[PDB]
Amino acid sequence: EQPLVRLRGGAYIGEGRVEVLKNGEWGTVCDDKWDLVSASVVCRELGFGSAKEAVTGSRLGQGIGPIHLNEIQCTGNEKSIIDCKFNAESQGCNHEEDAGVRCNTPAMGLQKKLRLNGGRNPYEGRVEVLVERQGSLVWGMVCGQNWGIVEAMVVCRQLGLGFASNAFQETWYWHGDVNSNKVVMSGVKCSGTELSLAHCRHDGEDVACPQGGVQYGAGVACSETAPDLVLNAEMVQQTTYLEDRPMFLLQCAMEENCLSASAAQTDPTTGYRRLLRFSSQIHNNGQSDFRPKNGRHAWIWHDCHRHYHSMEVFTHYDLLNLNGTKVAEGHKASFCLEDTECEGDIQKNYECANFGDQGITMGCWDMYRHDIDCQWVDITDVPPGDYLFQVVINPNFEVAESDYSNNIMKCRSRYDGHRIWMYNCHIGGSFSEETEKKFEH
Ligand SMILES: *[C@@H]1O[C@H](CO)[C@@H](O)[C@H](O)[C@H]1NC(C)=O
Ligand SMILES: [Ca+2]
Ligand SMILES: [Zn+2]
Repeated sequence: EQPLVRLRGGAYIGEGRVEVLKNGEWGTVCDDKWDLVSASVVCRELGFGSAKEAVTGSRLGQGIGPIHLNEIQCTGNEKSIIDCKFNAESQGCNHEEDAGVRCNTPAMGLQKKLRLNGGRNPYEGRVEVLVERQGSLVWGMVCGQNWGIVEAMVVCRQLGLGFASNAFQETWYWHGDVNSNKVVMSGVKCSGTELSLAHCRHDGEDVACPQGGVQYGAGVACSETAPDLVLNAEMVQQTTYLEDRPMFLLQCAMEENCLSASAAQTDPTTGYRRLLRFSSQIHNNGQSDFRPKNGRHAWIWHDCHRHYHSMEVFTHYDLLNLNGTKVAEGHKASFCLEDTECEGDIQKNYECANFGDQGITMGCWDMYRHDIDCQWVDITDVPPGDYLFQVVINPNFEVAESDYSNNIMKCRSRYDGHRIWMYNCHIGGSFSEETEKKFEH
């Protein structure tokens, strides 16, 4: 069956921004006359107790797109928040008033088979797991090989410390209490939704770990907040065009690797690249600032843009066959991360200009306009046809977010050979499943 309401953002199951399925599109509810009784109608609909809290003002993060409901006024007797009386004009409403709930839910009371060990912070440590070894109950560690944010998220969730902020593959700097210095779990990969590290895929007590620095064990760092990046779909829709650019203006772009491979043999003096340009306006809609993983030492000067780029692979840009295999070669752009404009009265902070600190503030967005170099897919080699355009933000889960189900954007693309039409542009998971089907057929 298809649910008509869901929670996004927010760390604990049963907590988050209320979003509702209306006209095949998910969309938020404005917080005017948001009340506890209505809130607890969504808590009951999702099968938890009832609202501790009727959260207002997007405190658990913002949405983008349609604000569907407004001034909800449930009686308390409705089987679903889509039955309560509501005011359908949200015009005075924006996405700093997206409502949210904190439902009463059971806490699985205490954790005894998993712990964080070492470190001065309750919120971080090497992750250790209780096992049985030769009769004794001992604490061992987890293989660090391919230990990422997603697994880290499952640990922090299981331990009740909110989100993951970091994951570590090799930890040698953490002391703690006596262990066994022996890897005890390994090969762990989590989907993200698991309720305990052990419920992810892992090999069992046959714990193949490599021999190296990854044998010390994975650690996490957890936080009660996290950023949430979203691409602005309406805008790649409004800003898309073709340009065939003489090669003599793409000298910079060539060396910074912004062209597909055929460009090597394209005539500098006389040649084209056909460039599908567009604007990437990435919002930070989560609960804290988005920040690059590394400090200044790792940032790399972008010759074309003439500023430092703190994230070497911020996006995947691709044009795809309808089956899903790339028809273009696509690109892995790198990004200066700054606040170009903010919502409402929020104050711009991060700036790239003078080796400035980089990041995207809560409530702001970072816009890489269509005319800037590398905002394209090179399409010189691509024949006319019926394709899917896709943009993935933060594609390798390199920096922690409160939601990765929204980091993908797809448009249907009809290419004449002479012009292109981008339509049905949207954030994956913003449509109903049936409707998400009709967009590929
Ligand atoms: C679909 O992808 C497959 C790759 O297995 C490719 O062979 C085929 O040409 C694609 N279909 C079309 C018509 O683009
Ligand atoms: Ca996101
Ligand atoms: Zn840049």
